[PDB]
Amino acid sequence: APSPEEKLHLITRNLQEVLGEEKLKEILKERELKIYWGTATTGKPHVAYFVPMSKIADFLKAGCEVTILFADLHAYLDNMKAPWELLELRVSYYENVIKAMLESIGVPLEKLKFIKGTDYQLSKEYTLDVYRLSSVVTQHDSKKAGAEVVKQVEHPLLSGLLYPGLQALDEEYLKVDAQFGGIDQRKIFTFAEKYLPALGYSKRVHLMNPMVPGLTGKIDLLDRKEDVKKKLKKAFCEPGNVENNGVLSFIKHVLFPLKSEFVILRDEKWGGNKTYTAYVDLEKDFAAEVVHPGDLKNSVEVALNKLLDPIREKFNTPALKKLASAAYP
Amino acid sequence: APSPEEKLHLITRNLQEVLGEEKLKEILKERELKIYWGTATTGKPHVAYFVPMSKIADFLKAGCEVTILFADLHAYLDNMKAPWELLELRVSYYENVIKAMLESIGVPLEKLKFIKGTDYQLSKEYTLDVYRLSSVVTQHDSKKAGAEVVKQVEHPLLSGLLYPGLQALDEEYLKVDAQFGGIDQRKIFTFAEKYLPALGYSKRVHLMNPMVPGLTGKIDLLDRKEDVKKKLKKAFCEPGNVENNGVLSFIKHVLFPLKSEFVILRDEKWGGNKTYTAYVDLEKDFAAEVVHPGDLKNSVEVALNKLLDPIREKFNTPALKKLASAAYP
Ligand SMILES: N[C@@H](Cc1ccc(O)cc1)C(=O)O
Ligand SMILES: N[C@@H](Cc1ccc(O)cc1)C(=O)O
Ligand SMILES: [K+]
Ligand SMILES: [K+]
Ligand SMILES: [K+]
Ligand SMILES: [K+]
Repeated sequence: APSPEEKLHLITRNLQEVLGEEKLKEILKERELKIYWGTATTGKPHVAYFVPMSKIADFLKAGCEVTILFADLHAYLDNMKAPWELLELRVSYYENVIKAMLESIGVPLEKLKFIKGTDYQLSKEYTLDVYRLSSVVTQHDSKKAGAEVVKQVEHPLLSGLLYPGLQALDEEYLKVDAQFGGIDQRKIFTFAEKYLPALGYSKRVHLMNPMVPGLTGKIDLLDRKEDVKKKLKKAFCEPGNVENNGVLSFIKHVLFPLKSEFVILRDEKWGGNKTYTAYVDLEKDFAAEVVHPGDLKNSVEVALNKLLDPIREKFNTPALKKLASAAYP
Repeated sequence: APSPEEKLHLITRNLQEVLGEEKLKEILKERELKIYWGTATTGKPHVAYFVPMSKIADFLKAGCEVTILFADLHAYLDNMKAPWELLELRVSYYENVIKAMLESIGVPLEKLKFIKGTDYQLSKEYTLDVYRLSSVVTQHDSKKAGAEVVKQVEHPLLSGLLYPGLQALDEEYLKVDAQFGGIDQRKIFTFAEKYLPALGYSKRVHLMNPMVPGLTGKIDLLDRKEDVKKKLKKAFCEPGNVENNGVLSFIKHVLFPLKSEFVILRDEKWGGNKTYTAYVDLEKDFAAEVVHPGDLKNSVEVALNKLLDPIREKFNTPALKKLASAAYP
């Protein structure tokens, strides 16, 4: 209530790939899994963040101890997306917006830990492990590890090479069993599995989501009803096409796991509303062309405005506007 | 007593190159120069260390505030010449041996500051400047800067790229006006002159010695009379050749600045002893072949045993043997 097998299924459902199944099952047989997710405090979170937030939700339902890392320094090291004062402001926008998302999807916040990188990444023992790690890692391996993650520019900065080793050490200093992120990470993840043990630390389990296409190709978490509508009307959803369909993906990765069902809103003329209890059923009806793109979008629009409603409320304070504007000028 | 002009001459004599003459003279017009020298606590110091020690001696005679940096972390980052426990032991061998050298040449120790890198290089603000610097420096520039200094290996380690930026930041954290080292450094020095100002810190004066050939091509600071003799008898000193002559170089860079003269020990049959008050005079007599290699070596041998005598005494304790043996097993 839940058994280790129900835990495993909740944690790993919808992932593209699990590294470390063997240790993962060892742990779940005995105790709760410790896991984190990291986000560099970079650009404004948009509705696509509900994809990783839905997995965090599943981790909590499974009994996991979840940490969220606001990787402020990593934002700095990644070709200075975020500068030195103006990192701290984005940290608070990210903390606020992320907690409102999770509240909105009904995730208990109370056993979720939020930490920011500069709470621990400038400490002496951490900094010492960074040098230690620098003495066994090649520029080659460090460069290879960040290829998909750090912005690739004409003359690579030294910070870009540091970035992967810090993300690996994060696993140890957050004292987790596992890290969850997108499949893009994978080379950083495999990097951490190889080098952490050279520092005498255990390799971690790694859980990778697919790169899920976006709803519009961005819809902002604070956008008005009216802009959600207009952004959706532009959204690309081809009749009968179940590949490369950001609308269907949003349903699969966010709306189904939320209530374990999805309601298509459809006029009586075409069958009336239908409630699907599994994604594969909706997909089949869409391929068969008995769910129209316009009905699919409207069913997502309704459900998405339900998600965004609280968030827009909370952030309808003048301090939060100050924060938003200050954070992104 | 000394004027700024006598100061400048003492500080810059025998150098191959001065960067920053303009600021250097500005400072000496008003106050004492702050300067350091750094040595990675790597292999056992040998008699060739008297070359940089003679310049440190001149810096003190000039009124300079001199810092000596025992760069323990740099020893680690430089392809792990020195490991983690066994760094600290070498630091104390280096501190002991260096102070005995300076005592031996009559340098007052009392206004010389000794510091080791790990006293300050793991601190938070230092570590933050390391990331800061990493965000403006390219792998390319950092790699280019260490080419002559860090051991170049088949697959370069990330630590090798860090090494130059740390040596630059050292200038700021030691609060010096200037750094003295060998000409090999030069690319690290020019690196520091370019990037320190991008962190909002001033560029420093840089003072570079030539790469002086060695006495035997090593003579250890603790070698017995008898091994100094045998090592010298092998030493290469071609008749009439004043280039590439480690014996003459040792005289020019160590023995002349020590007493401002040098005594050639020579039998009456060939003129008897002669006292030279300038290097250029000795050089001329050697080119002319009226100072023989065997007399040149014996004159150096005598003077060198005078240098090493105290040092061998001091280190004739069982703790110091313990230290030596422990440091180099
Ligand atoms: N690399 C992650 C962010 C992150 C940073 C540090 C970590 O420890 C973990 C994750 C991303 O691209 O989104
Ligand atoms: N690079 C110097 C050692 C050193 C290290 C750090 C410094 O800040 C200065 C000097 C050498 O090759 O001998
Ligand atoms: K981000
Ligand atoms: K990013
Ligand atoms: K050295
Ligand atoms: K060395």
